[PDB]
Amino acid sequence: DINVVNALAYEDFVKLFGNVVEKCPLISAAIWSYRPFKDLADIEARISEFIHSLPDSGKEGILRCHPDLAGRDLQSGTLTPESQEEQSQAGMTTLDSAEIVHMYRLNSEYKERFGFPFVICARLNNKADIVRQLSERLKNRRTAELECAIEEVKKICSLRLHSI
Amino acid sequence: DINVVNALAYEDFVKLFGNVVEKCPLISAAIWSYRPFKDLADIEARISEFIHSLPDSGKEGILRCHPDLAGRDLQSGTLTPESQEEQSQAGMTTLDSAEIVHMYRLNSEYKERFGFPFVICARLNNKADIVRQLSERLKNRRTAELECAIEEVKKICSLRLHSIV
Repeated sequence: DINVVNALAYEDFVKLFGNVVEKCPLISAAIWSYRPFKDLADIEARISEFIHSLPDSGKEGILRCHPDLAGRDLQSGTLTPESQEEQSQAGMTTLDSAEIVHMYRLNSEYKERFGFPFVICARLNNKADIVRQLSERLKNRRTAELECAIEEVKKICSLRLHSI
Repeated sequence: DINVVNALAYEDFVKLFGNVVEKCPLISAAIWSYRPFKDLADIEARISEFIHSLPDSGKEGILRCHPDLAGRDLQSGTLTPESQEEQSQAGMTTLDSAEIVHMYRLNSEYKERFGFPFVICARLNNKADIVRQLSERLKNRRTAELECAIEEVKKICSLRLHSIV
């Protein structure tokens, strides 16, 4: 109900919406300045607009706040609740020993090339399509890749918003 | 040693500096793109330029990431390590019931007016200093107070950076 959302104290808005962009409560906190919102689509558009206003370093910064697929945080149970549910849904918590080693190698190569983690909308992908995209995007130019990765962040945000 | 800092992977850079601006690891993560840093002043400068580049809503957002002095998070024991240390130095952890309620009322007034929390560099202020600032800053226009509060965020950041050092 957008009416209840529109009446929220910023403290409660930030609590509810503070992880729609992974570990970036600043973004959701910022857009509360634009209330009242017409609907959830309005919130979505405002978030997208905010992200796009950032310098490229800000965009790379958002990416760097994300955990690796199947990496150290998954393995040690220190993912955010949303990342945990997304990674598990995409097959990341039932990978076999060879599958884990492979994801480590791919992630390593990606972060070395681009200087930020591999981000994908896990809810919209399975194991196989994730491996495929990791390899494909590895071939991209930095400028094109940053755009690709931020689009994934926006898809994740949209799904998280609609889960609240 | 600025050379050790300059050689950090982004994951380690974000782990170490991710809370120099409260609950805003994005800021530390962004500035890593501008490495190598000439010195600590270069890091601070880059942080300041980044914040300065945000829309006003981004600046308000940063402020909204900060917890209230003597507020729910202090009482519940859920502050970040740096905030817990800072609020303790400023006398916020040894308040009596009257004082805790007084702080709640002052914060409620400020946040109602401005639409973000009252932020002050707690390491440079005592309990009485805080109450005085809480009352004087309440008089400010919103345009001016946002600028004032962001200046305090940068002071907090500077001290957080110096404590890592």
